[PDB]
Amino acid sequence: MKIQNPVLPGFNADPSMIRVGDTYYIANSTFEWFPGVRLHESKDLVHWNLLPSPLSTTTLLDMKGNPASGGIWAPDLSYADGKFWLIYTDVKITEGPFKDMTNYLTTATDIRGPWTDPIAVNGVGFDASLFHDENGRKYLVQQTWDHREYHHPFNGITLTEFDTATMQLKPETARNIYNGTDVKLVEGPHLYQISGYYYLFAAEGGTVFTHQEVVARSKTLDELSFESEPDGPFITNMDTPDFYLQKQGHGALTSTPSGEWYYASLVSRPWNHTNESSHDPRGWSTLGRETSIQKVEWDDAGWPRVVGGHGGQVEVDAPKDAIETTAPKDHSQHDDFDQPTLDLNWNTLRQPFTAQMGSVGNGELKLIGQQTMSSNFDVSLIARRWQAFNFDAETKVKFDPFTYQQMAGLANIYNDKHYSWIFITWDEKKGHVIEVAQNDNNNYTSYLKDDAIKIPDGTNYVWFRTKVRKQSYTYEYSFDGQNWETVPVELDAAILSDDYVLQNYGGFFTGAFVGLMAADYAGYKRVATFDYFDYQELPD
Amino acid sequence: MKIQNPVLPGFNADPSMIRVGDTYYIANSTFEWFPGVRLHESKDLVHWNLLPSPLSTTTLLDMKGNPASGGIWAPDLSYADGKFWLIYTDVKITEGPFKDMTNYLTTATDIRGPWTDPIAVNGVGFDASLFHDENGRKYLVQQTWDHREYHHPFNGITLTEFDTATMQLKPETARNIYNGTDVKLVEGPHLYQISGYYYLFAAEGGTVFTHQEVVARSKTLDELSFESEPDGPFITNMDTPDFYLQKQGHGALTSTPSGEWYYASLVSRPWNHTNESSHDPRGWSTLGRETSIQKVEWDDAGWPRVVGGHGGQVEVDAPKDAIETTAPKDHSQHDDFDQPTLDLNWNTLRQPFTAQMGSVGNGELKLIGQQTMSSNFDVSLIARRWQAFNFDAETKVKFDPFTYQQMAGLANIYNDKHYSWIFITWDEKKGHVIEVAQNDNNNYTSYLKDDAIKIPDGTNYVWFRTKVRKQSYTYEYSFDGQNWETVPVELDAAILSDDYVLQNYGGFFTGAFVGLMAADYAGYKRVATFDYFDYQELPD
Amino acid sequence: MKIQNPVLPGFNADPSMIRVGDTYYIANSTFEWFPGVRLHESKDLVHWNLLPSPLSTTTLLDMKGNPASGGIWAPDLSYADGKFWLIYTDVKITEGPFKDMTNYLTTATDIRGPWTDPIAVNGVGFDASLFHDENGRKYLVQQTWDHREYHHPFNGITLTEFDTATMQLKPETARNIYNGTDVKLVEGPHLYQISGYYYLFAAEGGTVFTHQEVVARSKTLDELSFESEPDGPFITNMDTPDFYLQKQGHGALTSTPSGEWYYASLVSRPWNHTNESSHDPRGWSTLGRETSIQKVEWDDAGWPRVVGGHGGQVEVDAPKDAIETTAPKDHSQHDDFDQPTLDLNWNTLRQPFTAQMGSVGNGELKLIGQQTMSSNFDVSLIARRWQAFNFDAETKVKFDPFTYQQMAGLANIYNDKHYSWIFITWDEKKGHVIEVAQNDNNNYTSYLKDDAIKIPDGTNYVWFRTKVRKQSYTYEYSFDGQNWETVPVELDAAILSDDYVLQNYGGFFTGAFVGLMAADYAGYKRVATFDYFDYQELPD
Repeated sequence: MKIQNPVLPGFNADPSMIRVGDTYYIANSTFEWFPGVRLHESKDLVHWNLLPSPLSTTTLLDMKGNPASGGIWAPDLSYADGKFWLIYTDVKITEGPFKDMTNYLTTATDIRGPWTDPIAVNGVGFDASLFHDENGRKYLVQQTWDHREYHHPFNGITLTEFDTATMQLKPETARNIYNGTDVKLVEGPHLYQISGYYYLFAAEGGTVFTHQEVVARSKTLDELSFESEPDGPFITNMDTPDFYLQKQGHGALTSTPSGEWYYASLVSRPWNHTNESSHDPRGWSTLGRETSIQKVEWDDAGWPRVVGGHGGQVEVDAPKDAIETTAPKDHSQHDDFDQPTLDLNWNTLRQPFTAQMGSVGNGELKLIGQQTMSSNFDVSLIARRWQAFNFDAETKVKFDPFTYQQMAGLANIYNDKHYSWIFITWDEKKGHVIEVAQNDNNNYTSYLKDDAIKIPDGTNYVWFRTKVRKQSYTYEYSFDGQNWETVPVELDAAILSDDYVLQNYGGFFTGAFVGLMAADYAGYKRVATFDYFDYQELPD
Repeated sequence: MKIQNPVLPGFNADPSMIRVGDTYYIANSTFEWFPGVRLHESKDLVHWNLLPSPLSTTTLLDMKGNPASGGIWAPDLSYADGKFWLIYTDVKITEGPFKDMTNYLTTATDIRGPWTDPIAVNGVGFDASLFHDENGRKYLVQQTWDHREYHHPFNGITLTEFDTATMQLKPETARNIYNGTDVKLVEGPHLYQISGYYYLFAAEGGTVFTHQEVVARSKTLDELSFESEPDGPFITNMDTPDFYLQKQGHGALTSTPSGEWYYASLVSRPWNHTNESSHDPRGWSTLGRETSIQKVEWDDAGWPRVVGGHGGQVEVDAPKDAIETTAPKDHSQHDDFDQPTLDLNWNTLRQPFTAQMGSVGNGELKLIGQQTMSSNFDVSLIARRWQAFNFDAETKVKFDPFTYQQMAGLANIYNDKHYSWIFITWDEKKGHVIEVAQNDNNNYTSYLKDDAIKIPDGTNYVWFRTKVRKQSYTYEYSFDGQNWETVPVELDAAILSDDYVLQNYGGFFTGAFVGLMAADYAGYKRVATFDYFDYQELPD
Repeated sequence: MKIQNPVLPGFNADPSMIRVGDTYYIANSTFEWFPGVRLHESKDLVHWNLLPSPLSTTTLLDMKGNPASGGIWAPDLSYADGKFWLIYTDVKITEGPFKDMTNYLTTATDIRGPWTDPIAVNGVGFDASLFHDENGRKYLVQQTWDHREYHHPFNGITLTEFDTATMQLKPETARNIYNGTDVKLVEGPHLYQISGYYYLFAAEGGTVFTHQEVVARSKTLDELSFESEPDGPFITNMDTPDFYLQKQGHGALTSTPSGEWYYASLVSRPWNHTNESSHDPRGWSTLGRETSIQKVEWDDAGWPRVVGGHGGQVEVDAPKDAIETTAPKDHSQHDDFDQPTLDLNWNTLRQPFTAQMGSVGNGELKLIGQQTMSSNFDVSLIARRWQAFNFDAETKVKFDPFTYQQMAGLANIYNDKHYSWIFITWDEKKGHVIEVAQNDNNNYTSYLKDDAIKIPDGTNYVWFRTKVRKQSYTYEYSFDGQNWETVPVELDAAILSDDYVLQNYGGFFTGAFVGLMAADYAGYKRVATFDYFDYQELPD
């Protein structure tokens, strides 16, 4: 009976939410993480189950070499004409005057797939959304990039009509339907036909603490015909600096079977170090942009308003007609690698898990060492989101390196310039050793150096653990699985947060992950064998 | 009779030079420019002709998404066992603690191809070189990357033996043969068997003004057996700060049929702005790393020495047995696009010229607008090196944009963050206009803005010209090909120089190019038609 | 018999060297260190004694608030008309388009003083030098600052004539006598009348590794009449990157009684960390700019040349008529504070040692805690130069702090943003403790924090020691003077080097010092008592 926000914890950004009959679906952005577009299902809005990602082949999504926080930006899921339509955007540039992107369309009769070979739709801007008019016409509504430095870069909301026989746009039909408000950065447009009006929802202010969603309406789809909601915005936490939820905005409106109204929003829970002002910095989002759900009611003038005020609520009444959905009690994961395919919570960087990266099955994960976590190409790594502030993760691994260019173990990663791990490697004095390293915006630290821990001569497998405790984390190791030693360094979790990455890079749209990887930049394909992976969430 | 250095002007870096009978060949690094590996041929060392590049397919070279100054680093061309062997390196990371690279091998019975499908050899380090021992054994000798921040990053010269039946390395044979001198950054290793000794040539000091080449020798290929040449180095311009040639070092030794000896080196001719100290900065290399050739003699103790002293000479005596080679008088280019394939002097960024980029033939180049010059993906651009300090380039282009996201014209480019051009685009008030823009490390300037030049309603084609004058350059346009207007903006050529890019980016290994491109980041594939391209070199 | 360079080790920059009869004098720049202008005397050029500094009162020198590496730049000492003339410069701005300076004149009949109340001469530029023409006319010759960013900042060598009755300049006589060479940054001018010519010595290239001295001559003092020495420069180590001496240039020529010729130059001995290329960075000068002396001979065309070539020599033949001079064997210092005035080797920051800073005598130094080493105002600190690569320094101090804002101990300091120390302070949990801190360009580290060492309840005095070992240094403490504990942190000496400070600040002209200080930024004037100071130089 009670939605507890965030409902989708950890990296679950840019929710597109729809209802088909009694079933709700949310699609989230995935950026450089493969497979592309995360899908979840529910019948109550409270409990959610992970579905297979649509963009699961290189025919659907080719992101080798993509910059971090390029790839899949906000997706748009829709249902019309007896099928699912997915608009998705592959962004190739994350900084500077340009943001070159391609918007694609795929479809499916079943939410689990298979998905049709993608059609390229256009560029123009990101946050592309398929509007299905009740009269059978279809349109793309999107953000509009402007590279001209003497203008504002978000040049209104473009609406362009499809030829529905080919699903190619007719570019001559393009127009700006809405310029937004003085907060600018107008994006994330969605159109809805409600009570004889077209309602436009749009995100503004950028996806940090000044984020908001605004609402406009028009009787038509004419150029600059949309009028802004009075007493706006619809949702923001800009002016609620102490609230548990922050950065709400970009999202999607859905009805229930009974005619209630809900809004899924991206959201963050940024925390502070003990010595910081709570209001500067407002905090660090290690769990990145998650998804919340807010209830909506309509005021007497026909404008939608968030229940509990424009900041939303932590706890929200579930739909009256909610059908109870069974879901795991938390996001803990206990993987024996018993199955021939990866658990759905695992993701790879940019590319599918192929035989080149390794194999899973019969109780073992094998990763073939290729490029380091610093590469945008051919990284043999699997990882899953941080979905709690406190957790323990553990593995048991065997690796036989003969050079220092071979490394394998347990990692925490944000991107190619923000990661850490504890790993087995080789050194000239001791042979097989354990080291811990952190890459902090290419300031790279090896903690143990010459004092790397010697792996005793009888030792086959090494056990590794990371203990994440909100603001900080540690690595531990064991030669028997029972007696553990802590490596005496406390790592700052803020290094793996959106708010930290934003300081020196314009792509900061994911969240921290934990996982397993092997590297061999000697190019000799050294194999690491992992017997299990455990991720155990702890109370907050 | 007289070699005039640089013999290969403009971007012609990292020369690997061999002799087969009476013919000399030089292979140069190409980085992100496609096709990969530049080849030149001569029988006199004075005059050189361009041959087809070996790495001309995505089976041989796949660099989509590569960072600028990644891709093809120093290549190694060798002839043994009646065929050509090419070792080449695709570098995927240009900054930070790692430099993930793969070394590949292809072979050919004819220097013009075809080349065999590549074998992956290893990583370990760049500057990989195939040593063919007279006894039939074969080895890879290379630089050795060390990511450990508490060590020096260039960890000696690794030698590893091949299994010659499969041409796969036997990693257990790896050893460090040479640690270099205190100047460090030891790389560019080549081994030669001469007069009963193995001679090792290696580059040191990095490829900027502290570059040098050193020589070592051993009776064996044993671990750390190589002894440094006394009274070194072999070549450097570090300590000749006023000399016309700079940055000499990384290169290759060849004999002539009569037993003379020559050394090809990379080289630069960096210039100064008027107000700068000649010694700080030492200058700006718009023509990048070019190739020089120096004569070598052997001293009484059996050590090789450059004729004219360790700084080399501008003019060098050609081989006594030189066979005259005819070559074009300069590198001017007059292209009517009359042929169905591109002139060899044209390159693309990262990827082959496919139908997706456009077409050439019957007097026209068609470029299909795709991503901007800011992208590492799908850029419809062809360009050729700056090969003189002073030149005029000109084209005639037709383009019908309906949005400001469509741009086409005449460009000067170093990389995705360092380029300029004059182009046709569209604006809201005037329609078809001419603009000039410069991207200076993502500081992007539109020069004309609202004062972009209106293209008159009669106008089919627009003519564009760039005049490069060493330190600075301008753009001009014409609506009839006879009456020209100069855009009143003088651009700094130093923005397209290795030495400028080095200030904020660790990949700075190419050189300035001039060419033609079309962009359509609206994604509507707008086509630009170019009737010709002219590149006219002028005296220094 | 043998000058061993550097003859004046540690910070002894910008030597002005003259001879009066059989006695040589060198004056050196002192920047923010008080008293101003360092003076040394010798009769052999091999052994040197420190004399009292001229600028010993606030009437002569007022530097409170001066930026680090402002204050006293290159001085000029001359002897004519039976007295010493000192031109000195107080620089108030060290970065940006301006470098506002005032040049002053003081005189003395005795080198040890007293010195006359200073006359303000002009601004115009630094490196002002008094030229006494044989014909009785007198001139100021100087560098010429140009703030205009579209010009080169060093606008030739200005010569302006004095009215010798008032020793005020006649501005109308100003002209540029010499523009220098393409190396630019022309400064440090000195004029000499020799063999019917005016010879001009000038420094160029800036005071780092591209430093050089050039020589020009003219029959007149006419505008742009000076012609450059062929086959220059006169002195440089730019092109001797492995030589023990570096950065030679700015200096002064003197004759001996017998007609021999010597040149005193500033010089450095920059060292490398073990992992660095010897040529980039060329190294770290913890001992700053020291003084060397080179021998000069005249070629057949009447041009001066350094004996041993333009790089100079480490060891140089002393004058034939040299009179062996008694001097301390090294710069060790054993100070019991038995005297009522400070040993001459001690300096203060910016201001005289007044009763406000404390007192000395009867076996004790008392420092009254005022502002921290981070301040340009009222710092109770005395310090002496690092003058060897390896040394031990030690003190015994009593201090009774009641707040953490009170700190006193043994410091190593370069400037307000580059220092370290071990000190007594107070903390909330333990009371009197020992801490170590480093300020590294305002990245401030407290090493022990909560684990600061508790000072036992009976302890009156604490003993402190620093052991400097070229590239690195440590701190030790003792509660009895016999049993020592090392604080387990190795500090990088490069943080207190010119070459490090230059990376982020345009004033980098001094050198590392070691000394004693007390701070009380609670403003309660807490007094630290030091019983002795020992500085013991060790072999290289």
